[PDB]
This record gives sequence, structure tokens and C-alpha cells, in this order.
Amino acid sequence: IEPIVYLSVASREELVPLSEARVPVLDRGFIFGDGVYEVVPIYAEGARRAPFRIAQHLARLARSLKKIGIADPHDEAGWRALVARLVDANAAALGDGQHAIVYIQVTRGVAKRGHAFPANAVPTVFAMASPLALPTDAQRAQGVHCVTAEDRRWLHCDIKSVSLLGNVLMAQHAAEHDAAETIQLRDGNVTEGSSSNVWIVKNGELIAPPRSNRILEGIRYALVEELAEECGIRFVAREINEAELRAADEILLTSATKEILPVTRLDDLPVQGGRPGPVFDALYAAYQRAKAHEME
Amino acid sequence: IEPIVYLSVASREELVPLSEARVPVLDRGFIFGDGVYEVVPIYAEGARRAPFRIAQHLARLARSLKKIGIADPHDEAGWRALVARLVDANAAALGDGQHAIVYIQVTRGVAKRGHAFPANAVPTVFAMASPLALPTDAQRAQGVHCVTAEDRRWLHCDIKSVSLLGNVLMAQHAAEHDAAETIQLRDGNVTEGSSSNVWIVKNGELIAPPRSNRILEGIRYALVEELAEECGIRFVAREINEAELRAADEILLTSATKEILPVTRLDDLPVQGGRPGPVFDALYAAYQRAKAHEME
Repeated sequence: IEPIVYLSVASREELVPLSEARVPVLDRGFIFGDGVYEVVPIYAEGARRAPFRIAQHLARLARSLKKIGIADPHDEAGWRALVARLVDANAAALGDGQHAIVYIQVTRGVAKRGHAFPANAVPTVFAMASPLALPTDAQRAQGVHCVTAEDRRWLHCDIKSVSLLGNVLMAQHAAEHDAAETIQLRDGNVTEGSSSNVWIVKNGELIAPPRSNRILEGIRYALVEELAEECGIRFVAREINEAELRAADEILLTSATKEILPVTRLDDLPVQGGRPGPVFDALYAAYQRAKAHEME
Repeated sequence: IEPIVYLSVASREELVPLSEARVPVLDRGFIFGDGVYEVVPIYAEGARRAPFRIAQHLARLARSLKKIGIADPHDEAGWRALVARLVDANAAALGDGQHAIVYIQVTRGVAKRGHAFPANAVPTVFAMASPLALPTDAQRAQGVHCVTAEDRRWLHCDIKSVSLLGNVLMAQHAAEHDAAETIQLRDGNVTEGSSSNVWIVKNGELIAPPRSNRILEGIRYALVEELAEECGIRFVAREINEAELRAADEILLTSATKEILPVTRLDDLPVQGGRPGPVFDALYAAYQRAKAHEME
């Protein structure tokens, strides 16, 4: 069964098979990377599918839109209804028991090509629901490999934008090095991954960089704060320099698709003893409780 | 008469009216800004249209493609033939005497959404010929206004990429300030405009920043070097700090669509006496000779 996607262009909307969904070539999403996006995890219990932290994802979408001057085309209820309809439309394509991600992209729309904002732009909206494969048993048990690289991205990383060539290059770098992610450093301090946030553990304390324009605030930033408090784990927001990263007791990744994931090799060297640590274990369990609590 | 555009997706190519040209929603140009582009000026003498410096533009296209790992889908002759066919196809839409720009965009193609390079990607190619309005008599006589801003772009500015949200924000900033361009500064030194290169004149000498990953090497960089030598104007490649920019005798912009243009107001203050200077005049005349010489 083919995925069914949502597409609205020039205020004309459709729900159609993926193979039939096409955008005009002059959409500024295609020409200028002029748009923002969200990825929302959708968990299945049999035929029942429910989003996780969708209020917080939609609040970020609103922030990303405002940051680049695109008017938000739906209220929160409207976005929620759109996502629900899209997920429902994909019940057969996904199948019972199958988790999903909902991808939402909003661009400034179609106009004569010119860099400044076009007068009276109508935003384009694209949304898709596709299967989500969470990190496996094996990956949680063994942990994953990350490499490091210099952060050469722009300085508006607080916007979740589709101008993602810099992130694409870092993801490809990771893949070429048999790694799940590239941990970027700027001025010798950790920023983030190509599509995940980075945490370390040192002497029983959970540590993350402070919120800033070098780092996208993941929906998991607030969540993991909550989880650490629940678990009685001290959380410290603080710059992490390269030495501190390499000497960490644990290194963790978070994202919508990763949940929380232990990093047990860094640039081909084991992280401590090369196995996931107890803070990962506790936070991962707490994440699963949070999923059950908020959705069931 | 509607513009006719070229589109190749998944190795299937067409020449079609603009209104009929659409790309699949999962093209990585739309999803990830994962692509590069060129803008080539096409000058008309009546019904005859000819590209200017197209060899150099195509060489840059090849460099941009290689820099992000996309295989080049044509040899130089193939690109030249594509451009010629496209311009011919648009003879009626443009009309006699009408200059054009040819826009060429190449993306990594359509695939399941994932940041790393997809295995066996077939690049998408989009090309359009649209009317070019050069800066007017009035603009050359009076000069244009620029504003300055901090350079918050990424650090691979040597790639002419379509991940252009950062450039879009700077172009919009300029428009909001009744300005033609935003001159960016990084670490207190001039880099470039949102879509143009920046030059100053001080004590009869032409000055531009050095080639680097903070600045796209315009096709006009080599050209203007040639023109300055022809005119007996000393050219110096050197960092320009903010003070030197504001105290310049002349400030100039170059791009395919601007040719060379004098900047006579900077952040709402006159540049010297607020009128275009003699180095602008000489270089502009030399540019026109170069056009006549290389194309006629």
C-alpha cells in the first residue's frame, strides 16, 4: 500500500498517493530552501496510533515559522486535526503495530524567483506519515558510534529549517565512518549532531550545552530535564569542551526518531568501557514510562 | 507567452510550460536544500541571444557539484547545448531585444527521506530562461543603497548552494531598509552580499577580499581583475575592515544580474560625496567592452 500524503499549494489542498504529489518548480522550498519543518513521533499500540509531545512540536513549528516571517497557516487544533487525518489515511499503508513519523514542512510558497520575501506569499504545506523504525534492541544494548567534526553550519541553528545541505554533509560524513551521527564542535565546545542533541554524563551528573543559536532546542531537551529529575539525576547545563566529551562516562543522543540512545564509541575509541551506562539505562526506562503515561 | 522550462527527474526529461513543471515532493532539493545552482546572463541583440562567460559559469557549476558529491550529468558541450535549446525555446516568451538569465539547478534527486546520500541517486536538473532587467540608467547614475549586517551564514560559502534561507533573510533585510543589498561582515571584515560580491576603492586602488570559504568566488572576480588591468587600475586583494568600508572612496557590487554597480549610500549615509566615482565609471565601460568583445 502506497503512502498517502498531504499537500497544500497556493491554498489548494489534497490528500493523494505519494507518487502523485508534486510541487511547482518555483516553490521557494525547492529554489531557496526557504521553509521549516517538524518530525513528530507517532506510536502504535495495535491499530491505535498516538502522537508523542505533539503540543511541544507544534509550539516549535510556530517558533520556526515566526523566526523566518511565515504566517502560521493553522491554529494548534487545526494542526492536530491535519496530523490525525493524515495518520488515519495511512492506517493501511503502515499496518497495525507500526510506529510512524509525521513529517511537516512549510515553505514560503511559489513566486517569481527573487531572494526577498514575495508580496502576499501563500505558504506551501507538505505532510507525510511514514514508518518509524526505532533504534533496535541491539543498538540499545551495544550503543552506537559517533564521529566528531568542526561545526561549519550557519548561526541560526535555533530555526528547524529545510536549508539542510550542511546537515546532509555531516550525516553523510557519519555514514562514511560507520557512525550513527556526527557530533559537531564549535570553538572547541560541543554543539549538536546533524539531527540530534548531545548529552554527556560525568561522575553521575547529566550535562548538556546551554540553549543558544548554535543548537536547536530539541523537544527532548525539556523532556530529558523532566526524566532526570524523576530519576534523581543531577542535570547541569554547561559548555562541554572536546576533552570533556572524550573523557565522558557516558555520551547520549536524543531526537524524535532516536528517543534516547547511548553512544559507546567516539571516533573509533570506546567511551569508558564501551558499554551503555546506568544513566542511559535509567533515562531510557523513564522515557518509556513517559510514553506510556502521556499517550495511554 | 508562458515561459518554457527544462526539467529532468529520475532520468526523465521534458521541456514544458512553466505552469506544468512540478517536482516530486521527496526531491532532496525540496526536503533538504540539497543542490547547487548557476545564474548565467544571456544578452540580446535583436533576436540574437548569447551567453556571457558561460564557460566560467559551467566550471563553477562543476566545482559546486563536486564539493557536495553530485556527479555532473553533462559534459560542457552538453550543458551548452541544453542552455541553447532552452533559450531558443523561449524566444517568443522573451521577445526580441530582451536580455535573459538562465537559471540552472541540480539536486541530489528523489529518495526516501534520510539525511545521508541515498544509494544510486539520480540528480534532478531544472533550468529556466527568464527576462533579465539590468540595473537602470538611473541606478547607474545615482548608485544604490546598501546596509550592513553580521554574517551569520554557514562556512561553506564557496559552494553556490540552494540552501539559501540565510541569504533570503539578508535580502529581505535589505528590502526592508530600502536597500539593494546587505553587505555582510564577519569578525569585523567584509565578506559579501546576499547574492553579490563586494569591492571598495581607496586612493585610486580597487580592493576586494581574498578568495575563501566565507565568500563565493563570483564569475566577476576574474573578470573584474581583467578589467582593472585593462584600465590601469591597481587591484589589491586584502581584508577590508568595517572602518575601511565606511571610509571608502567608492563601494561596488558585482553579480551576473548586476554587472558592476556603484554603491553610493551605506546604512543611510552617503559614500564619499554620494555619487558614483571614476573607478566605477571606468570598470563599467570596460565591462560593456568585454560583453561586446566576447559575444559579438
